[PDB]
Amino acid sequence: PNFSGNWKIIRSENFEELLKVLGVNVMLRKIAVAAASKYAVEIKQEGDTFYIKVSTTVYTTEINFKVGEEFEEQTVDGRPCKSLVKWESENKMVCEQKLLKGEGPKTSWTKELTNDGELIYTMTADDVVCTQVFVRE
Repeated sequence: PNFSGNWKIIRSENFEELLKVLGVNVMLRKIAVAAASKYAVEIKQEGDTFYIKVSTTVYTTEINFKVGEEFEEQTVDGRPCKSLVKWESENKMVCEQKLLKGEGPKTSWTKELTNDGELIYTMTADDVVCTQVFVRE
């Protein structure tokens, strides 16, 4: 497959429940949900190498990685972590994360290209999975 493209969000589910696990107070959670409802994903994929830019109205971040090679990013709620992406099938990848300091919930994320042309992104913290769905722009 090829994940490359400009992706716009059409669904975002269980995001407040995720942020609750991470301690975020309710008012910041509501404002974060609103921000998540808007955001966009740009992917450039060359073989097993990915460049991913995620942006909302006032914030943007770039993620660079090669499948199977450890890299550093930040957890969903902002703490720096070591990450490692592996394929689970032709069109889906899974990222496991480990905190660089302290402890927290077990966090991870997945990205999947469906046969109907959707991009599905999930973020997990313990038992709580947030699911977001995108379509090409």
